[PDB]
Amino acid sequence: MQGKVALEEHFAIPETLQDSVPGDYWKELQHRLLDIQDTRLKLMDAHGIETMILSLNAPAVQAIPDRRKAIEIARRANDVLAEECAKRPDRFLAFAALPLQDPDAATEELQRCVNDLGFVGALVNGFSQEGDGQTPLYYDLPQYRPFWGEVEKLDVPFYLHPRNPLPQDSRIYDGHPWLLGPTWAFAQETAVHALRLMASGLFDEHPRLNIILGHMGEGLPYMMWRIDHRNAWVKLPPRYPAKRRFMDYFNENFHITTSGNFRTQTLIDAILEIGADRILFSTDWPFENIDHASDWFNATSIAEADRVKIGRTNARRLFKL
Amino acid sequence: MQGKVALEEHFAIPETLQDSVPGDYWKELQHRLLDIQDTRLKLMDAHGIETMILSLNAPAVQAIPDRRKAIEIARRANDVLAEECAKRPDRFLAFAALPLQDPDAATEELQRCVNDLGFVGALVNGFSQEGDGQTPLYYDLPQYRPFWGEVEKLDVPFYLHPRNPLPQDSRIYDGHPWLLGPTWAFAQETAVHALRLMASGLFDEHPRLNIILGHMGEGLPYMMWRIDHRNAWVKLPPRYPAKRRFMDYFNENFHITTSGNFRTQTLIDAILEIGADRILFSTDWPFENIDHASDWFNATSIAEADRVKIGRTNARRLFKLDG
Amino acid sequence: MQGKVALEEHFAIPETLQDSAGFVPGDYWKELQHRLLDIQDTRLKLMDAHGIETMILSLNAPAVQAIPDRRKAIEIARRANDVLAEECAKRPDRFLAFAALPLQDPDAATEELQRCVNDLGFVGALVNGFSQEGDGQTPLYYDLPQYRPFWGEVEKLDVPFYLHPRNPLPQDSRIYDGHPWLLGPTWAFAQETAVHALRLMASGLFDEHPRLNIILGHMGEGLPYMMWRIDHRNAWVKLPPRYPAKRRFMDYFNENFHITTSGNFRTQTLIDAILEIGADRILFSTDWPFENIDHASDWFNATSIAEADRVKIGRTNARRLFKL
Amino acid sequence: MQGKVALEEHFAIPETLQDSAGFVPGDYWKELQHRLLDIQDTRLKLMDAHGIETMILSLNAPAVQAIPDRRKAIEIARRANDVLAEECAKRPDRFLAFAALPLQDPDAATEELQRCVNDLGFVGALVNGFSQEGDGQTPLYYDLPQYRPFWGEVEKLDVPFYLHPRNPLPQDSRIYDGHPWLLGPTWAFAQETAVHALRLMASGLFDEHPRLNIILGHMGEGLPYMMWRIDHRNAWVKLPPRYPAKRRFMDYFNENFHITTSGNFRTQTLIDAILEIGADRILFSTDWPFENIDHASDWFNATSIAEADRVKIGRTNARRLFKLD
Ligand SMILES: [Zn+2]
Ligand SMILES: [Zn+2]
Ligand SMILES: [Zn+2]
Ligand SMILES: [Zn+2]
Repeated sequence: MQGKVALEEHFAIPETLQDSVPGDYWKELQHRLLDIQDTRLKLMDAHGIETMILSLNAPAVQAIPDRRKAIEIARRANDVLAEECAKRPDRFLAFAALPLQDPDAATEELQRCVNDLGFVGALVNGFSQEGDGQTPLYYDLPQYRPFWGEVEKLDVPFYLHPRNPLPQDSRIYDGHPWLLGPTWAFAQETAVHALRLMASGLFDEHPRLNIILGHMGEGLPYMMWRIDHRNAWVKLPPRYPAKRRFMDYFNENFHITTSGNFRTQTLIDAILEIGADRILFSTDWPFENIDHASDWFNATSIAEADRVKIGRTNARRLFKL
Repeated sequence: MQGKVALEEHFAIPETLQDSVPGDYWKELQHRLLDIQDTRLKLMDAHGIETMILSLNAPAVQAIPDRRKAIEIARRANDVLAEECAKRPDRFLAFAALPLQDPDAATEELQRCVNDLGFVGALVNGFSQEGDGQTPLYYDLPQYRPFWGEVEKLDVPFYLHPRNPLPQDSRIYDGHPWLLGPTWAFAQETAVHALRLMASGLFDEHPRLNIILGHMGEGLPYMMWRIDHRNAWVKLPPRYPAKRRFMDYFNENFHITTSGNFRTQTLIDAILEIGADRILFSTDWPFENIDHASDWFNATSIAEADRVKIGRTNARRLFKLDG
Repeated sequence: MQGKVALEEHFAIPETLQDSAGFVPGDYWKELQHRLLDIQDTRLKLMDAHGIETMILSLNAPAVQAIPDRRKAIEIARRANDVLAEECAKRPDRFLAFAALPLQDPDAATEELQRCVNDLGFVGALVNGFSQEGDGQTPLYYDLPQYRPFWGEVEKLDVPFYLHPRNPLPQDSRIYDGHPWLLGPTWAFAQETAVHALRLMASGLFDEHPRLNIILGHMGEGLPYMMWRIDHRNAWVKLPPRYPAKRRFMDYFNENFHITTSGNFRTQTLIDAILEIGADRILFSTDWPFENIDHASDWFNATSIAEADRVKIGRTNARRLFKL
Repeated sequence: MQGKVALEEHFAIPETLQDSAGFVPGDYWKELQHRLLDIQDTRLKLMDAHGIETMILSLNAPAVQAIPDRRKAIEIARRANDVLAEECAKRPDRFLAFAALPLQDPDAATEELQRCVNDLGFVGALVNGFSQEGDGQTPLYYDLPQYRPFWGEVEKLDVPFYLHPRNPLPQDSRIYDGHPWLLGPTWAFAQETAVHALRLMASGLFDEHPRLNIILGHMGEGLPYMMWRIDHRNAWVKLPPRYPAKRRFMDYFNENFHITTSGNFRTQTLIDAILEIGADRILFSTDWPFENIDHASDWFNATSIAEADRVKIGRTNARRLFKLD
């Protein structure tokens, strides 16, 4: 399939490189993160990707406790991204990096990126760190409501990307560093953060919000029924502030991508849960090979009509292209 | 379907009853947990369940920090269960409650339950608490290897059941108590505990072990591919002690049940990931209605041959009930 | 789900009533007749109780397609269409109509479709497979040359064509000899309709008229499950197909066809279809009165698909297709 | 996956070679002829390269079923079976055999099956649909009364019967008139075989002989997808079916049939079949030489199913069915 749109495609600036074992693989990953116009573009041309929506790596800004520095790095990453997109505006679009440890500053930067730089959304690596940085700040909190109101006003999607939990909140993984990151920790952290947004009633207040999750929903589709229906015999209204069910907000305010989850069985389950209209192709490059993502997607067992929607038209519609 | 086997069916004793909002629902749940020979049996007769493998509620013994007390309560709960099953041996089987905060005591009690009481396995509610009870004790730790060796020798399954993480290990849920328990926390806690067992190399050392997970695998099937294959271009071997991949241990040493997860889409995904031969019917009664579980299972969209296997024969084979 | 659209819902006129006599055993015949003749009463009450807002009505089978005499066929089609228009006018907010066509006379059929669409406001046509004409001993399929003008008009009017089943003629039914239970909905209906559909595709009809929309009931008459094989059998042979059409069967099926859930309330079948043709081309339907409306609706309300797709398959796909 | 078992793998003898002519034009015909006549060389090299340990061989089609003269049919069947036995003996560790049967003569077919199984060690029979006999203008289906003794012997010998496709006679193919491209594997093969299978079911054959094992290729010739409708159409009518069988079509399909992946390398189709008949009754097969072995193997190695089921469908279901353990 040609003309695909991919939207969990990362790059980095020297300031955030460290954020992402020594040897040839680490050297290659660094090269990939810094490259946009050469290797990346050639792979897009060879693997049917017309549009790549770029985003800064992780944890990047979300791991910068000093709001002053976080704002600085965010603006810097966004300016660099704007310059890179300008080189091939027919192929590259961008997601804004935001200094959410400072709600007002984040709202202002999103406005600048969207209104002045033409960015089409925001990508944030989970909770923010601020001050001593020992407290994970989730976006369902009160201080972020004004921000969400602006996101809805600008009407651009918010990509809730993973990050690892803080050490004090990672004891279950002690002795197992191999369970951190994309193996598992990333999914748990992101899935719960998403559930917090839903449970808080954020989508009752701002029903037009569009949230995007990668890695096929971080496991949510498979357990969505249970999330709402567990202990069904108990006919008492849910205790959370949100007015409806989790499945309602997931079905109406979320979209998921195939980033780093090239599994047909997983895609089929998602198609039967959230629907093909809300699944988007993505690769997670440079952490995943573009050819791996594309070759899998070209052959996965779905209707050709859905391969076109998931690979291209769903995204073009979502980002008003 | 008649003649089903259900194996995540709970009961409680006064001592552990408290482990399980005020009103009529709370009163009903308590009654259900204390009943075995009446209400429960009538529902089994009405909903095609021939065999029910019983287990104590949660967290129960795993939440008793004092080793002596934990050993006492486990003992009491197992003796009570043994007596209840003896009243109707053709309908009730039992899972042992174990005081794992004391590895040796736990091994001794499992042998006692299996060899002397005829129990067919063990059910443990996640990590154990001991001493000050502020440290979650996972079973992949070195001190539990002798125990696992005995489990394999006795050749009985180990049901790794959920429990909530300790407060200091649940900040991500702060302000959202509705995310604890069956809504989500139970799955994360159990899924990771299972992955720790796999990564530790436990199944290389004891390959004949049979581990059971409820709630359709606590989310594992859907993300299993990613667990091993993420960043596939990096051809460097994983650094965990285990010699093979997570999918290998999941496919070879685990079985999942339908407890509290009556969703056809989820069952189809599991069938295409772990296979119908490793999926077992279960309800999670009394936390779930038996009729809800049975009615869903009778109509779910699978082959009739698989409905027979998942509903009865997989369990009969696993617990050697045909000989 | 409320607000559903159903489009394989039948009725009969006195002149075609007996055609359904063999569909059900005795004792049930009286009830089936009542169902076929009723449009405004029981039918509407079932629609209100089972979340159906719009019902696109069609004459029963084989009806017009089994009338060998051209003059008579044209007469019955016009009468059936006039009656249907009268019935729809009584409850225009709930009933729409498919035209009955005397295709044993191409020109007349073309004229009648135009009348139904332009003057009566019908939204498409429903035809029970091949036509019989003259001695009526030869099945007339619509891929034949004489029907090209007709298809051009269908495309011009831009209304869908529902290719409904009918049993093959006795001389073309020997494989079922001694097994009358295999005729009809059990199996014969599907084979007859599936192949007729393939004949249309292979003939190149959709190369000539790419905007045509064909609808098949009973979840595609078995086509989705075997579609890959239909094109890819003997794939090692790198030679072009031998039929007139320029492309593959899957292309025409994916681009010119839609299938309904009529009389095939099976979740596994629906999942396969979703993974082959896609939810955007699957439509809810019941096959009332040959199938119970409650059976169709209750199954559809609980089938294992995404809620977004339940809305599309149950309502929006049809509203989009019929420009409602 | 290595160690697979494939069971819809054909060959031909000079006497039946022309039956496969019409299929491919030129050059491809030369290649197909080579493939059909070869058993020990190219075929074996492909098995070694594509993880196939066991290949259960069968004569091509329609072959014996299209020989109306009883004596000639018996002769050709015996000749094909003797050649097959000789070929299998060259490499018994890799090749097994299905018997060709002269069913236009029930007693003769019964005797030949006994000879093949008891004396030649064949593991089953493969028949290309209905038989032609005498004037050959009437399709002879195996649900007919005269074949009951034969079926009783099949059950006694306890070997599977592979009901393979064939095209219907011209007078029974008018629906395909003008569309020769719809005959054969494109569609006609499936319709012919699916209905023949339903006739066996409806006749009550499996009530009388419940231990029979029937095998269908091409993923069941379309049956799984429409199985619910076959039994449940017009469900509101609460009256029993009119056929002689005591139970439902789905019951006989579930209990007496097995389907193979021959010439139907489609994951969606396999998933539907897994959710209808179950992975325990699906078997890997290729339909070589009409289909490429690498096409079948490559698809099966990557299809979206549980690894445990890949092992069963690719090898253990067959080994259990043919008692190879
Ligand atoms: Zn990423
Ligand atoms: Zn439980
Ligand atoms: Zn109909
Ligand atoms: Zn074949």
